[PDB]
Amino acid sequence: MASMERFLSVYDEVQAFLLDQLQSKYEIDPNRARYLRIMMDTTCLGGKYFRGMTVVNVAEGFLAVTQHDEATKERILHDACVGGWMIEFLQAHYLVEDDIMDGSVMRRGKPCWYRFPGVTTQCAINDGIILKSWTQIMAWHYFADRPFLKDLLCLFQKVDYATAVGQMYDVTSMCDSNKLDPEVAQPMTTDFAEFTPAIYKRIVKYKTTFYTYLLPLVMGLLVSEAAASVEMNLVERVAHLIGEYFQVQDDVMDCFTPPEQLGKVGTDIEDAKCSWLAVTFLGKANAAQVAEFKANYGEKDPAKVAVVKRLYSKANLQADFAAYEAEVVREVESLIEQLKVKSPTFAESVAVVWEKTHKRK
Amino acid sequence: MASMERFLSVYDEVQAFLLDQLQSKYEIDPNRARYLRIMMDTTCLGGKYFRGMTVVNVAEGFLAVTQHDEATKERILHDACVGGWMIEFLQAHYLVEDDIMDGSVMRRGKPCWYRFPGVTTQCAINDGIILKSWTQIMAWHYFADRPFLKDLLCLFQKVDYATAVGQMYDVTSMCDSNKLDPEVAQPMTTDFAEFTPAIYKRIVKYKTTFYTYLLPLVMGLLVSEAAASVEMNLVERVAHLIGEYFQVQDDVMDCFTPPEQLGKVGTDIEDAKCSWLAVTFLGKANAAQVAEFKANYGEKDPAKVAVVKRLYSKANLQADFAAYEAEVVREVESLIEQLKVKSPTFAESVAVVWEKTHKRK
Repeated sequence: MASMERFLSVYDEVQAFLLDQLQSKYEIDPNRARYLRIMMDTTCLGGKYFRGMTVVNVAEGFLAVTQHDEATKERILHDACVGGWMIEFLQAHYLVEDDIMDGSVMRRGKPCWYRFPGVTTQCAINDGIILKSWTQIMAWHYFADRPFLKDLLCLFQKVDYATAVGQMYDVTSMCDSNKLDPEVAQPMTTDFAEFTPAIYKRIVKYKTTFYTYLLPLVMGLLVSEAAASVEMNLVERVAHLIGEYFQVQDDVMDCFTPPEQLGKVGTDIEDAKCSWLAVTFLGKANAAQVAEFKANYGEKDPAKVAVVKRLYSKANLQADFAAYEAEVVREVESLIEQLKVKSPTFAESVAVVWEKTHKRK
Repeated sequence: MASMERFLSVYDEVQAFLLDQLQSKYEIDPNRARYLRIMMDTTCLGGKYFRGMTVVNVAEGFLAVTQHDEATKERILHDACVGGWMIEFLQAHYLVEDDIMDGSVMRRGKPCWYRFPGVTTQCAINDGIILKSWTQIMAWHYFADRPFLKDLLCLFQKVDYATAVGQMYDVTSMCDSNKLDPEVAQPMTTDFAEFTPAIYKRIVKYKTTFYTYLLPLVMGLLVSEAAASVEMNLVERVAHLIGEYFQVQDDVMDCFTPPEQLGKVGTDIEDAKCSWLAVTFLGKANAAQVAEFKANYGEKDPAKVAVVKRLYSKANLQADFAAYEAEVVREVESLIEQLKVKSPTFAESVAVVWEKTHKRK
């Protein structure tokens, strides 16, 4: 079967396993099982599955050049699909909780989960907790007998933690660090001195690149029993580089992509986020432009938001993005060439991951 | 050293390890490290530590009757303390998130963490996520070389999941199950048909007894390498029985203990909770009393709350609690006697756990 068709078929298996176990072992009633089935579908389905499919594609790459019985090929592909769904459910956890934390309105053209009438924040926070718990149930059940169980659970934990630390970096990025204090309401920065490329890169590395690129690539290696055959330092470097580019694209779209295509109204300017646009603007602005940015950034007022978008457009940030992109292309191609020394098959899988990232909306 | 003094000394070690690792590996700055140190202290410290100390006390029981080098005794006690803090941090996670979900105001005589001025819900949800992530960092770091690492992580996962499922049961306990639907705002039950002893027992079993009694008892066995020497079915039965009694006490206190001693204003009546008081009242009320309960339960109106408390007091629920308590005493003593067949030392540790539970405020 097609890779995507296999991946979706495994979702139905995993869902049935989880819901059946709730019935047979957790005394759940049919109505609460239905609620959790709808929660799972609403929070986990409807994206592109590019993180989960990366696991599948990495595993497929090794299958083509490794001797295995057919039953083993089937096992490895099934494991890759389960591992991919672990990552999709982890993402679902962070989207549910982040939408609540940020007071977001829409996601993927539908209301955020907590805004469903029969959900509310009281249930949704716990639903997000359940989503991540399900990732561990998946691993312990499907990978019980597997040699990679330990390495996989350890990796998953370290990526989850990095991601939570990254979320802290992200939601506090508009405060001055020396003013951060649980006892004192956090004021927005006035000098924007911490809107720098290095600080931006730190925020992005932790908040998205570990779970969006490092985890799928390494999980693909683990379920293929192929990790020792690659230079892990290169995998890390290329995952963090591609992941940063992915987030830069997302930052630009938040500001300039029509809500109909974005699936939501972007509010990064109102929210005073340390976006690639803001950092890059401050890296080329003159004094008057900096002063105007400061007078308008981080406020809900639509007229102030429009002033910021006008500053961005007059600053020709398309040129900086093209320069950024060209440099990422250079560096990603270089890392792919290095991966070929030990792992020509894995290097090609990374080249496919990059092409998919580069060529996306 | 005293058991409690050892336990508290290990907190300072674990905290230093976690914060140092954030600095050396996660690029954290001193101000965000300070924020997380204060978060850890505020959310994890200040209780009685009875869950974490159960691990220590179970381990101490086996040390007294098992041959070990001194360095091994020290290792086992240190492991018991780390394991106990895993449970305390897990509880801290659920209290942070539950206080947000429930819109709680106070906890332990201080504002709930999310209500600190420099925290807010946007940070607090993620802080609670970090708290549980720290439990896994603890285990993978301190128990890296240990034979019980796998069993311990597996147990912890299954207890965490059970607890999240229990929270779902708890916060939906005032809905009619057949009306539960993400698309429809959930109305409060009018017939209270699901306020039964069996349904109450299910809610309580999952929402608190796994992490409050099962996890500390079994973790004590695991770090002592003593689990195979007990009948696990009895451990489960006694953990769920003592844990239910613990929660019944908490339900009664929510209604009748002065806020100054409770550390908060209890709102179970306003929140329409399936409390032991409500279930037991409905198990002895006449028709007129049931009708009055229905007309007043689950509403913020202080006059309606006072009507419910008056119905409870006129129903002489002290007599039902004394009868409940007497029956728990019978059953707990019976299970302790059964535990003596294989595990006289562990049975005594359970007897101490029970005495502490029974004799508490």
